[PDB]
Amino acid sequence: GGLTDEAALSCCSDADPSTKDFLLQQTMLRVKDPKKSLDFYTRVLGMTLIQKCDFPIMKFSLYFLAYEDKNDIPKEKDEKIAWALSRKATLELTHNWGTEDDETQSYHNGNSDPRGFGHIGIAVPDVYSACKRFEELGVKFVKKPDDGKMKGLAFIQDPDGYWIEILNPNKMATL
Amino acid sequence: GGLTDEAALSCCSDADPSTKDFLLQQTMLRVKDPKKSLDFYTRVLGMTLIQKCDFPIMKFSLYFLAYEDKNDIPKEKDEKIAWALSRKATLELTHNWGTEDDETQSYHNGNSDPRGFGHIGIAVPDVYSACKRFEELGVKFVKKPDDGKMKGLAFIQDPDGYWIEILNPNKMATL
Ligand SMILES: CS(=O)(=O)Nc1cc(NS(C)(=O)=O)cc(-c2cc(-c3ccccc3)cc(=O)n2O)c1
Ligand SMILES: CS(=O)(=O)Nc1cc(NS(C)(=O)=O)cc(-c2cc(-c3ccccc3)cc(=O)n2O)c1
Ligand SMILES: [Zn+2]
Ligand SMILES: [Zn+2]
Repeated sequence: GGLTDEAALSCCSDADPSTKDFLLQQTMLRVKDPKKSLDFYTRVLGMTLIQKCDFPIMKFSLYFLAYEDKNDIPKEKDEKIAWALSRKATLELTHNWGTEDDETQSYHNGNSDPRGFGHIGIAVPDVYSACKRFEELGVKFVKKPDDGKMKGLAFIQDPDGYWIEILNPNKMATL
Repeated sequence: GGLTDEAALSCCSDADPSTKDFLLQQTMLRVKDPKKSLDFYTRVLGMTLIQKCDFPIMKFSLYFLAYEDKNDIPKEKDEKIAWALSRKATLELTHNWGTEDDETQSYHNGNSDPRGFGHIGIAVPDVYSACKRFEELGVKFVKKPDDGKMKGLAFIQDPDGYWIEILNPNKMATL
């Protein structure tokens, strides 16, 4: 069975003062091809590339994507890193160099064995108009808004096959 | 081997106005034992349980954790879900009923084959003092701040073994 509301609450503690000012900053996903992923997250989902970091010795790049106004990106290099890495709710895309040329390589989306991570989710004003546009742009759907039991909730996928929930918090079905 | 800054920006499109109110709302992780996870995220990391959702027919519960003040959680039941699911940067923890009692069962953290998801990251005022507390609390580390390729950043793990990065944005430029 599931936990009762009371049982859940008994497992929770109040925020220790040392965790003052902690924020949830990033979620990292590995991406096979950064060209494809950048196009998807910026053109399809409307996110902005706020920081790109390269590490030539270690042969990887990090791309930080966020719902931020491109005009708020600082001009100076050091000021830019501090700003981008202090934004709430960023997506960190990791490019291990060479993966895009390896035909036998792909990443795993966590939705088949072995499972773990499931999805990121984007809150939108209207699930139907958002998905209508996704269809016109040829986006791959795991679940269209009105497919199955739960109406008004969708799952799409990115170029690596990671699932992205599309939800309207104002129009969630009753529990 | 990686993209140039210019090549990267050439794959970026400006955010479509139809996307202007979109926000990155949630990252979903499956959890074996919700009691242990709730303890970790609230007591260790200082998050707040902002919404619990139970689905008795589908035999799962969702736990939404965020860095929010519990006083901002609305009184009205329908107003609550709309508030909780419109917060940026939440963690959705999924309990599939029965996993806590099954010895053969565990989730996969994405950092060994097959890889995909990597981590969530928490921005903190002071990586070293946060980690000193984590050690005191018996937290399992993947990377202590002064270990590994880069100093000043840490990785810890949650009860399921999911990796959590601990970073101070204001010192990232100088690592
Ligand atoms: C719409 S569905 O039932 O066919 N699929 C679905 C699946 C999952 N996760 S799971 C059990 O790992 O597969 C969560 C949800 C889900 C429900 C809800 C939700 C919350 C409150 C009311 C109604 C739905 C929020 C949310 O973020 N997610 O991901 C939906
Ligand atoms: C510090 S370490 O090299 O020993 N570990 C480490 C590992 C990874 N991921 S990866 C390529 O999958 O192994 C990212 C980072 C990392 C660096 C940075 C970063 C950004 C700007 C300046 C310095 C570090 C940000 C970030 O979010 N992450 O995750 C650090
Ligand atoms: Zn990271
Ligand atoms: Zn979800």
